[PDB]
Amino acid sequence: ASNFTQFVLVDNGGTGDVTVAPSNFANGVAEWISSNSRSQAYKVTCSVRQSSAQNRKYTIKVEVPKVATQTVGGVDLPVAAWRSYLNMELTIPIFATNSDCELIVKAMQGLLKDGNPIPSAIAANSGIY
Amino acid sequence: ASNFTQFVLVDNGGTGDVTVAPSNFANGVAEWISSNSRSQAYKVTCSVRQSSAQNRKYTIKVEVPKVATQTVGGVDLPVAAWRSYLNMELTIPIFATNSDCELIVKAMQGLLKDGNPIPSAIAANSGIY
Amino acid sequence: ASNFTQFVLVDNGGTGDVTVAPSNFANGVAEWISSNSRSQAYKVTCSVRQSSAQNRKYTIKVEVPKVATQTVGGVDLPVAAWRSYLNMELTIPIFATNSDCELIVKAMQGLLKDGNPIPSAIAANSGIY
Amino acid sequence: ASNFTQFVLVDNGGTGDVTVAPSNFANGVAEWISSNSRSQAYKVTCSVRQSSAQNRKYTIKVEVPKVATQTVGGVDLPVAAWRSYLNMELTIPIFATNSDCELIVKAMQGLLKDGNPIPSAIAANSGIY
Amino acid sequence: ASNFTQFVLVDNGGTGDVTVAPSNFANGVAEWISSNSRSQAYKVTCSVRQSSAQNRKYTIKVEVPKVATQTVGGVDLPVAAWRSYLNMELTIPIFATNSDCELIVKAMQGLLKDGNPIPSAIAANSGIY
Amino acid sequence: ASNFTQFVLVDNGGTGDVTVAPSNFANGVAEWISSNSRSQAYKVTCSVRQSSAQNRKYTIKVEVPKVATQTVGGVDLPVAAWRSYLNMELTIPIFATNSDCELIVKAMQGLLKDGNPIPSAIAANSGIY
Repeated sequence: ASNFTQFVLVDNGGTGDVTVAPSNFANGVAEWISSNSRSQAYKVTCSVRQSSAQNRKYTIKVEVPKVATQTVGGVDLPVAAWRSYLNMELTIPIFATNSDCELIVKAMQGLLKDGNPIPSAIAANSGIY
Repeated sequence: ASNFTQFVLVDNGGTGDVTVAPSNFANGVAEWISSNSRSQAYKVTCSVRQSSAQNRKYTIKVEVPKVATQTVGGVDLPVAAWRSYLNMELTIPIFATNSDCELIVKAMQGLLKDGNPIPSAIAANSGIY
Repeated sequence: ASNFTQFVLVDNGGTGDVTVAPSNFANGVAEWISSNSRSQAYKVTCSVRQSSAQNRKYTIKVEVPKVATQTVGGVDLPVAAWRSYLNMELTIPIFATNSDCELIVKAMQGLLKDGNPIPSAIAANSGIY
Repeated sequence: ASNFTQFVLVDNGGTGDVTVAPSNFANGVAEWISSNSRSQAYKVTCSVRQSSAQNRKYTIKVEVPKVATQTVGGVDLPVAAWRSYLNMELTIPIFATNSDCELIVKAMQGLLKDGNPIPSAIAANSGIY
Repeated sequence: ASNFTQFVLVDNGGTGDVTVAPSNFANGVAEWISSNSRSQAYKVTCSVRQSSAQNRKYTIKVEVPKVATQTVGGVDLPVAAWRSYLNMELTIPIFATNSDCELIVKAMQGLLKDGNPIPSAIAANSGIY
Repeated sequence: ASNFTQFVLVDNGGTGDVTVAPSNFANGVAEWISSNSRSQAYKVTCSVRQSSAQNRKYTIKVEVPKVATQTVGGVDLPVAAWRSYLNMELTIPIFATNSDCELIVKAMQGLLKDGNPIPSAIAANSGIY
């Protein structure tokens, strides 16, 4: 293998896709970034480490720019009003086989599949009701 | 409408699907658990709070258990050998429109799509390289 | 360019080869881990550091597990019955040219070459006689 | 039978091979030294000992000299400008069968095989990148 | 893609070119050294850190040695008579787009182009006047 | 000689070039500036001094304006969001001949030549990977 490659982060159906490409590997922390100024880029980072004697932890972070009314290539302030931050921590016990980890991945994709509660709530600026 | 519905967390193609259902909303934390004993159940929780004056934060948690039957005091009990924990926090500025939020959702699903770097690493007990 | 990649740790003639893959590179310590359960994985680490004004020192470590299944109270867990620990330190003065370093590597390979005293002693649970 | 014999430490394709020969086996430490001036000789030592109730430990050491002539006051002396020191410790539990030990040896050979990360880093005065 | 590649640091027109190659990435500092002993090698290092909340800073260092052979204790050692040190720090705001950054790069190469004031002064052990 | 002259800092191929011209010589510190308001100008400064008993030091500074979305001749705030700062310190031992200094200059131009790692990283808003 060699998983450190470019990938489509946002699939808008071929036209208007957001591709994210490797941009840093300092300290074993893989970073991917879209082709934008760093204040307006989609950014993804990932790293793994043995957190305890019994667990391994994947720390995955994603930053997504607020696009509506954005001044392309401009200076939009405050920065915090223009970005969303995702923080994922996946703790997997050292006994988990590859099959177990495949299942963990499916659970994650199931959680976020279109039509399911969590993603529809987020997309509608809502909570659960 | 009411987005608090049951959904399939793990899609094993119709046979052996792990489906999770609404089970509690006490204290503003929406919960879903699989049809198992509380000791062996998959669990998903989700809550939203206005963290800052200009941010909203979603806290989502998923527990994937490794089921087993344990003999305690000469008696067999349905138990979980171990559990994997997904912990995600998503901070979204209040200025994000619905279209801005759909972008976040798409980024999250693109991140975990089969074949992309991150899910490939996780499924192989590997880091990114 | 990159030497922090996947490689074959144990050549079993193409089938049953133990491949070790990059997992983490935190604090100057490169780590490789074989696939499947981290509990039963082979492990290799390497770090280089200037030990003195005139010497650089490599610290390489390898762990070879004895795969086994632990059964406690009816619960099975993939574990390593035990592990052999290889720990090596190589000091090389800063005056060493690339040619000197190639010779050093050859000495290490020759030391462990099949048929020679040391590897044959180890392979037979023996000392020198 | 005897494994305390002469062997080729550095294979230079038949010509200019560094051969190391038995020199002393006092106090459980087998020592091999290359020919000519002891001051410019390669050195290899090996000793095995029961480190704990369940482990045996091998201590192997190699010295690779950088041959040179020292000239002080008009007097020439064959010396080693400097030496690289390889020092390795291998712990193997007493439960290891011969097959387990053969695997351990293969892991060491694979670790240092030409082309793999570690040997290529050393040979190029480099670390991992 | 992977931008961590070897490059020619000093272009002496094909004959006597000083080419520098990737040699370490420990601690997030990318390093490149020439094919020499560590004591006589050209060295280039580069690291990026998000210095402020709105800036990113590149720290680049180059070491150009003046090679010599020194007699220490009657023995000849490859050494560096002296070294020249280039030390550059580049602070770029996060609002800079890729086209903004290309401007910085062009300015840096224009600054050092043959015939321009600065490189002329340096090459003549002169100041600007 | 008399190196204090106008020069092309940014070569955009004849059309759209940024020429920088002498603008100050207070304290022997040569300053060059483009034809813009000082908040939007490209600025270069250079000075030399004997830093220690054994070294001379050239301190070179370059400021580059963020151009994308810039309000020509306007007031863009904060100033720090609209400028990049380069700081170069070149330490050259007093033994360096003109030839040595020519080599030091080549090393600098080689470091920044198009296609080489450092400049491509900067231009792509990236680190090394």
